Amino acid sequence: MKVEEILEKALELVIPDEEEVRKGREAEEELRRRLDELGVEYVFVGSYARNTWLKGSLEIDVFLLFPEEFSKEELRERGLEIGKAVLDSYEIRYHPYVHGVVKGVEVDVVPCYKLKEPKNIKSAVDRTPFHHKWLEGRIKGKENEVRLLKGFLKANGIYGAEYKVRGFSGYLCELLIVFYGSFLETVKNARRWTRRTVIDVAKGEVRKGEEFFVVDPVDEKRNVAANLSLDNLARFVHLCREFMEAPSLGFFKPKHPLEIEPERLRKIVEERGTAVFAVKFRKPDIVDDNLYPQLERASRKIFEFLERENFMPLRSAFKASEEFCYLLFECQIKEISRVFRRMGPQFEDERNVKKFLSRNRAFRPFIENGRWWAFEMRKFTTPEEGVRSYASTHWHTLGKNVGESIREYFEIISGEKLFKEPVTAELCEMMGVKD
RNA sequence: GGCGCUGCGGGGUUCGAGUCCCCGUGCCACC
Ligand SMILES: Nc1ncnc2c1ncn2[C@@H]1O[C@H](COP(=O)(O)CP(=O)(O)OP(=O)(O)O)[C@@H](O)[C@H]1O
Repeated sequence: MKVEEILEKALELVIPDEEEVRKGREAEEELRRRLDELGVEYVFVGSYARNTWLKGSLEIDVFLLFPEEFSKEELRERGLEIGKAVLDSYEIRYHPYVHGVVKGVEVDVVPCYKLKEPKNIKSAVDRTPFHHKWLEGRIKGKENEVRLLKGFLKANGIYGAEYKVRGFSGYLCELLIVFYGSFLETVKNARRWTRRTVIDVAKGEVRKGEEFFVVDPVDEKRNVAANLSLDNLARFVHLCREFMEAPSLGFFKPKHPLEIEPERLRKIVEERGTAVFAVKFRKPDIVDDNLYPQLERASRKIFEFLERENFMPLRSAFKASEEFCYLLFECQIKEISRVFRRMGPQFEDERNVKKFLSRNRAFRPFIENGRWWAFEMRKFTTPEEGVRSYASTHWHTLGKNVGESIREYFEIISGEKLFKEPVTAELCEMMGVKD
């Protein structure tokens, strides 16, 4: 249908209604009256300040501007005192900051330096006010275009730079809209993005570079898309193409996970002929920004072990539930032989040859292309037993918190027992199951 | 604090680690 009509109806799923605005407006006005009675310098930044927040994800952010005379730690806890005061519910989160609510509305209170211009950028937090200031006037009249882009990305699991997502940050979306002027223009052009595209908003041009790079108008040296993974960039370009090819309101609706019977899943695994198994361990008590990168690390390490040991892994995946974490793996080798070849020294190296042949072995060493070789015995013949051996000895390298939890307890789950665990969605995804 | 790319060292696997495995500036961090 008329693309213009799809986007008009898309505003509904994306723009917050009057009931949610006044909720926030009555929180904004009441938050200021409290901040003024104390007599502290503050500024309302963020997506709320620019009226670009997505429907459902309301959050009023306030930044406490302090003079740079009191440097170092001489202003951190001085802001925590003001936080709890104007807030109804204090609960510090981790550089510190205070999270809370004001008349039901979610709020953030953050301390940072006032600074001159964005040349004194040492602390990374001291950048948001400059970002806000750069966007405050340029985004005016395009708020809905920003909201459309966000909902589009949100509905396809690529909104937010947080490590659980590794997608497009809100700031990035606003810059993209300021650059192309609208959501529709962003999608049309994204179709021709490459892994080497450089979007320079301030200079108003597009170049070719070393990697995908969105120049921050505040700092030319920094990539606003720094944490946008290569695979999500790819997913987006493919999405934009699909959208223009055959527009649909569905691109703005979340996808329900693939519901599937454990028996069908077992029969699928049987047909693939692969080894499918999970590492299950207790979830560390840490925030998502720490957990997911560790889960990626543990996943990667084990996946590399599998390659080294010639179990030929296909893909990996991980899920975090309420109490446990799962590291999932699929491998082309269910079983490998006990014997393998170990490489001995060159034949003319008399000293080393003697040491190599001094070891006791079941079978005789042999010469091949000038070198000595010997048959020896693996310490495991299936990837499950391999990973069990590895997770026991190399727990330390599987992430700080993750690795420590694995050291205390883990278990390898495979077969039909695995299909009972809450990982069906992930197993379906990594195997590319469809229905 | 966690992860990532480098640099300098100490161990492990091995007949033999400049190389393989482990150990002692950037990103997300409310940027
Ligand atoms: N990765 C980043 N790079 C540069 N600036 C960022 C940034 N992340 C956040 N900011 C700044 O901090 C402000 C608020 O950050 P957040 O509240 O965490 C996301 P948001 O801008 O509120 O989007 P949202 O309300 O639609 O979810 C942003 O408006 C932006 O100015």
